[PDB]
Amino acid sequence: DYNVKDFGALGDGVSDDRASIQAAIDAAYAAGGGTVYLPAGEYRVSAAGEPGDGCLMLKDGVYLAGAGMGETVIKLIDGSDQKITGMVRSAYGEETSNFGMRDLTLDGNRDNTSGKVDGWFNGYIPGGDGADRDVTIERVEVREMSGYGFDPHEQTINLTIRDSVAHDNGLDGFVADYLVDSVFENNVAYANDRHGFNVVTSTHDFVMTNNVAYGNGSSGLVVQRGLEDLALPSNILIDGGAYYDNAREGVLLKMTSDITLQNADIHGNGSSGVRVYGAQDVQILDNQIHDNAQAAAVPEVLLQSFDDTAGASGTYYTTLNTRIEGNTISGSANSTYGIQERNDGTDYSSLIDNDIAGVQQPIQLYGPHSTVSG
Ligand SMILES: [Ca+2]
Repeated sequence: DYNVKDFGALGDGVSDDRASIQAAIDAAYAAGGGTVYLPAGEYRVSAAGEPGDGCLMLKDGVYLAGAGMGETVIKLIDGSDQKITGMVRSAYGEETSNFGMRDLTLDGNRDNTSGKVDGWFNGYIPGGDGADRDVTIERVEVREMSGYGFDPHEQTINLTIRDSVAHDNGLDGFVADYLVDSVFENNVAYANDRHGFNVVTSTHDFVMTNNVAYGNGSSGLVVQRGLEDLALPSNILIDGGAYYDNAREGVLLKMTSDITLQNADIHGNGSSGVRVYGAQDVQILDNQIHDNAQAAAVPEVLLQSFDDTAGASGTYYTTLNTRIEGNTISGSANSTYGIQERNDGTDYSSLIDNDIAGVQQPIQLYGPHSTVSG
C-alpha cells in the first residue's frame, strides 16, 4: 500500500502528478503487488509519451484506489494535444494480471484538449496470442474522454467491471473488445456520443447484468462483429437492466450469435427497441419493450439478415432461430409492428406468448419455417 502523496503527488488540480503516481505504482509492483491510494482531490496528469503509454501504466498486482467517485479525480492537463490510449492502462504486448482500480474518476478534459483520449484501456496484442487476466474495476466514473470511456481490449480474461459509470465521452461509454469469461454488472452509460455499451471483436462467455444505458448518440447496447472478418461475439447474456432514450436502437445485435436478452426494460429509443441484424440463435425473453420508434417509423422488434457479401467476409449473414417469448410489447405512435421479419431470408423465428399492443400491426413474419403462437 502506497499513498501517492508520499511520492510527491499534490492533487491540487494544477500540478502534473503523473510521475509521482507512476512512482507509487512502480513501488507497489516491485513489492509484488499492492494498492495505490489517492486521497480526495483533483490530480492532473499528462501523456506519459506515445499513445500506447497512456498516462498511468498499471502492472501485475497493482490496484488504484481513490476516496470515491467524484472525490478523487484524475484529469488530463489542459492543452494536451496528442492521442492517449488509456489514461490508465496495461502494457501492450505484455500479459498483465491481477490489477484494476476503484472509487475514483477519470476525466478526459476533452473541452480543453485535442487528440483521441480513452479513459481505460488494457489488453495484450490485437490478433496476438495472449491476454490480460483477473482485472477488477469497481465504482469508477469515466467522463469527458474524446474517445472511449472504458475500453478493456483484446484479449482480457476474467475481467469484472461493476457499479461504474461512463458518460459524456466521444465514442462509447463501455467497450468489451474480445473479453472472455468476464462480467459487466450494475454499470451506467449515458450522454456518450455513440453507444452506451459496445460488445465487439469476438467477445464470448460474457455476462451483462443489470446495466443501464440512456441518452446515448447511437445504440444503448450493441453486440457486433466489427469491421473485420473475425470470429463473431457469442454466448452473451444480457440479463436485466434498461436501455432507453437512445438516438437509435435500445439493443442492437449485428453479425453475432447465441445471445440471450432477458428481463430488460427498453423504451423511448429513436429506432427499434430491439434489432436483430444478421444473427443466429438469439433469445429475446421476458422483456418490456415499449414506446420506441421515437424518431422513425420502425417496429418495436426488428428481425433481418445482414448482407456482407460485398464486405470483409463476403458472407450473407442469415438470421435464424430467433426465439421471442414472454415479452410485453407496446409501440409509440410511430411503431409500425410489434415484431417484424424482413423478407430477406430471415427464417426460423419462434414467437411465443408475447403480449403486443399499441402498434399499427402486431406481427409480420415471412420465414417459411417461422412460427407464431399465443
Ligand atoms: Ca497488458
